[PDB]
Amino acid sequence: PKHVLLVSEHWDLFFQTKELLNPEEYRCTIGQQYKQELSADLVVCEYSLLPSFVLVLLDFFDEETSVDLLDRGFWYLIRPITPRILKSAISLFLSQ
Amino acid sequence: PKHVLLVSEHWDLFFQTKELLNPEEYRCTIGQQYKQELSADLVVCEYSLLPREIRSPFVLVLLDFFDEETSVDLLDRGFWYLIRPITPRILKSAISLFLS
Ligand code: NA
Ligand code: NA
Repeated sequence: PKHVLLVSEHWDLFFQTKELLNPEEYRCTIGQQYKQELSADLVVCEYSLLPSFVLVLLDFFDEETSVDLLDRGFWYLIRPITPRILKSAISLFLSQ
Repeated sequence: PKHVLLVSEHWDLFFQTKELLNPEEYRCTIGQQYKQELSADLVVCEYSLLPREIRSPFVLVLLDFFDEETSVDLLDRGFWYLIRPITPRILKSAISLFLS
């Protein structure tokens, strides 16, 4: 099982997403801070909490923010997001 | 070099993006309709020009608006997307992200 670390202040979205992922293919850890101490195949992380592969969650679009994330090698999703969207992005990313 | 196919009815964004790409690393083609015909490393396609029946088996789809079902549908078909607003800098960095 691929290891997925999900970092955010709030956890509803992430709990629901975890319930949606196949438990034989993905194992989730949830945090309120990006602990670079934890090994993970993919980190999903709120932008405000950003210090492996990382998918960044943004509240709003901003060109310079977006350009910098992509140059650093991070894909991003801009709100609004749903558990189904986040589950599908995690699957797509890990399978690719 | 990598091959990027660009499918759109409004070519200005794409024109400006090619100008920013290093021509020794990337060769571009731009069209108004989606051709499975061409082999490319990455396809950037406007959603309105994306055939409904296709999926993969890189494709980046460009959306005007957010719609949840549409976003879930694209990701399940194996396509990443970008919602507007979009700029040439954003497009260039995305292309490089995928192909690096
Ligand atoms: Na499921
Ligand atoms: Na699960």
